[PDB]
Amino acid sequence: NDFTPTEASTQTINFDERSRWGGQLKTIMHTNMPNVNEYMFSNKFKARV
Amino acid sequence: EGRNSIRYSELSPLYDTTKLYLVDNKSADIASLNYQNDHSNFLTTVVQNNDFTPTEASTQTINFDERSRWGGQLKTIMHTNMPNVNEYMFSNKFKARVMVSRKAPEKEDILKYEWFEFILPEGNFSATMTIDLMNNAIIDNYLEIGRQNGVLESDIGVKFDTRNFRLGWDPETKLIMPGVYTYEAFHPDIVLLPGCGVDFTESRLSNLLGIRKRHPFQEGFKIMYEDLEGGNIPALLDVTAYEESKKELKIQPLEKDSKSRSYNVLEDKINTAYRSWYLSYNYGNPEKGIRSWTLLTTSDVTCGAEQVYWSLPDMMQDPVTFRSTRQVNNYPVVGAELMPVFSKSFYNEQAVYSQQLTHVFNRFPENQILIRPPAPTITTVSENVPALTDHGTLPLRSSIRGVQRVTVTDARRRTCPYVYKALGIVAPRVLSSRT
Amino acid sequence: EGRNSIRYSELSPLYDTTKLYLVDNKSADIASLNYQNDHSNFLTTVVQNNDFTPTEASTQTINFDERSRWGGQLKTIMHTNMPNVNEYMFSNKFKARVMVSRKAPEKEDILKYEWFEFILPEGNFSATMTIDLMNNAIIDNYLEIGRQNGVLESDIGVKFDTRNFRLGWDPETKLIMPGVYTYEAFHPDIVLLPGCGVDFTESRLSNLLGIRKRHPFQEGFKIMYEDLEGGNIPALLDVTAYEESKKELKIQPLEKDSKSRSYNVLEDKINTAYRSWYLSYNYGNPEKGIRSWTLLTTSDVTCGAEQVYWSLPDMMQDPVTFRSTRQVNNYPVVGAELMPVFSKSFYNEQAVYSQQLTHVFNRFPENQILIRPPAPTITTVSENVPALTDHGTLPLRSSIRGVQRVTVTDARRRTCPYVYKALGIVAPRVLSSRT
Repeated sequence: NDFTPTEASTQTINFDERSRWGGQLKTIMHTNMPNVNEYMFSNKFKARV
Repeated sequence: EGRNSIRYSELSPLYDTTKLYLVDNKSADIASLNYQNDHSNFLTTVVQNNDFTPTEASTQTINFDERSRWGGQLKTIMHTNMPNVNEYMFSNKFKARVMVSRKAPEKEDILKYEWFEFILPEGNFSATMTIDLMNNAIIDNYLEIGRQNGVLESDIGVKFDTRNFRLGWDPETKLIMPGVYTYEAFHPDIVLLPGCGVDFTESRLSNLLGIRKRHPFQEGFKIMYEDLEGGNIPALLDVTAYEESKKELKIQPLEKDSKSRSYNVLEDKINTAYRSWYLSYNYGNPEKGIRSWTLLTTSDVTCGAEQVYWSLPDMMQDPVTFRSTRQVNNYPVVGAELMPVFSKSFYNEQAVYSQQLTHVFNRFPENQILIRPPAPTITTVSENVPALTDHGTLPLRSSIRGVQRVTVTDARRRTCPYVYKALGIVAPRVLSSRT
Repeated sequence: EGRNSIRYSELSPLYDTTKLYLVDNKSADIASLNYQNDHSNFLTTVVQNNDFTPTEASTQTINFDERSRWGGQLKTIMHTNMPNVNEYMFSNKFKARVMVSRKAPEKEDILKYEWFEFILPEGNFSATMTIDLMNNAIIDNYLEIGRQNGVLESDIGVKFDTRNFRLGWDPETKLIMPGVYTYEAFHPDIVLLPGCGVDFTESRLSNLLGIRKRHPFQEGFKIMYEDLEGGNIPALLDVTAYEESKKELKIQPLEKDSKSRSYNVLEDKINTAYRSWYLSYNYGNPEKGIRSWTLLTTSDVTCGAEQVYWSLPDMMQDPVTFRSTRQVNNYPVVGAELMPVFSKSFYNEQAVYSQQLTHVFNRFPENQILIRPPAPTITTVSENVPALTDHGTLPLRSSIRGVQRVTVTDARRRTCPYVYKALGIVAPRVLSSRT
């Protein structure tokens, strides 16, 4: 918060060459989707009558 | 040798020293880069080529040879135009408590009082004209409010003067024997009536008046009538009814000035109700008196010396303890200087006193307390002088972009609008190795 | 290389030179650190961060790399406001022995004498106004005591003048032929009567008067009537009763000034009892006379040049022979300078002499000895000029705390209350190795 995000976009973090680096990744995620919806194709079917 | 090259991107390399120029009035930069800024926060090109527009120059670089540590000697030219009195420096305002609404009961002449916070014009003035404007600022509010209510001309509340009201004070008569006060200027002074006062907090004109505090770092500055113990102005002698016994002694004071204007004489016939700062400072009790917490000094028409800070945050490395940022509020500092402001003095013969027309700065010519103050024989005025300054050598950045930001700030970290010239010259040299 | 790093406690290290600033008007320091001190003994932060309060900064450190010896070039800015006449510098007092109680016997008019130690007001004045105030200081005590007893106006005892009382002195008449003394100023002068004297010990106004000692380092300075052998002022000619024989010679002196005031003429008719310093210095016996132990010099309106001492006892190492201490009485000295005080001169045409009203500085206008002195054609006045000073390079301490003490002192090791600006800049560089 001395820098705006635009200004931050030009900045860099530099991991020392002469070494190969790796990163362990952890994630948190939380959803809200309903059972029946159009996105997942779960509100339609066909029938001959 | 070897670790001393200076390389532009397509031209012959130089070696071991050059110059860099930071001028502010190149046409191409006037047109494109600088449209919404001023001479104190500007943006210039370090490339002098005119094969390239400044936009194109912004992508170019000057490269000082790694394997060496470089430093730059900095010289500056600066010229200003600021007036003595202005709003930017808080030098055109002050506060005062005065009287309003002198009406009779329904004991004797109940009175109301309040503060008003006056303002005066803007310009570059001597230290005599300033006093006159400060008096007119009060007379105008008098004509605005107190004239239409029941306040009189003999009871105003505040005046600024230059006289010593104790010369000619035989200590058997206990009065002013010539029947008139001395028309000579010694040092400026405040005079007050009961229930009134002055406040120079968030102001600067106290330095012009030569009044200062013994502990400047506390809160602020306020003088009231109840702090001037010992500064009562003595009354005059009644010379008009004096020769009638001298042609067996008639020693009474005066009361009026031939215009039905009271002198605020007290129940006794030795002194008046007007108090004064100079008298209480010189003649009153030094322990239990205002001398214990105030101080007499010379008048400074410049209204205080103040410093400036230079910043070049794309060429120089940040000095110790400074953070890197991109806010104009706090860039890093590469040099400090004083405002190029100086007092100059002049002799004022005048050979003529008490000229009297109805001049606006002498509205009350008959009264010896409300008369226009006398002028000093030494006049003082502020002037701007161009400043040539060497700031020493600072470390440089290894790579230098073609477009640079130049900034000048005041103590409170605000850009000064009264800079209209700012030139910069930088001379790089090797300082050490990194091998 | 390697032994050239500059490390703050959490930020990128610099190398081989930086700057440090020592300003006195940062808001956070005004509020907290500096509440009971002034601009000459103040306390400031060397950290410019505003993530930290100054209290928090006091625990932080700047660390200059051990394995090297560092030194700092010091530059200073300073601006003052002190008046010419003041109590701080012992420039508003002097002593004089005068006469009181002229009563007849019960042989001729027994007389008493004593010392009084006068005082005069405070302000910044020219060298003419100062003389007038010094005269009024004596006239006031006259009106206080001697007027009510039997002392007359023709026998005061002391006066300060500027005239040469020997022009127009035909050595056949042995008197002043024009019947009047020359109204031109040459150099200031003391005039005395018997039994009276002046003492400028523990005072400074002797330098304003241009009178000095040939051996200044002894005890003090005292002039008495019995040391002015040869300075008797000649009497005037009686022109009033001169044309009665010239229309056979009438050459008598005058006795009165048309106001029943004796000239203190002696038994002979060639000279008076008033003595004078200038006459005894120029016309008397140079061996057995006051010229043997006094000296004539120019007037110095500044009342003497005096030096100041800077101290920074948390940044610099102590120079040789100085002890380490924490008393404001004697800190170590890092720089010496002169008070920024300068005389300025002006021309005074005036084209008008002997104006005569009953002006307070001319109470005795008819008498040619007690008349107001004439003014020089060259006026002189004191002024304050800001001082820019380089003090050289001094050794630094390896570790520097974030809060620093800044002190200015006079010769007698007292803080000057007439400093209202003090800026400091320090530029560290490597001087040697310790490896």
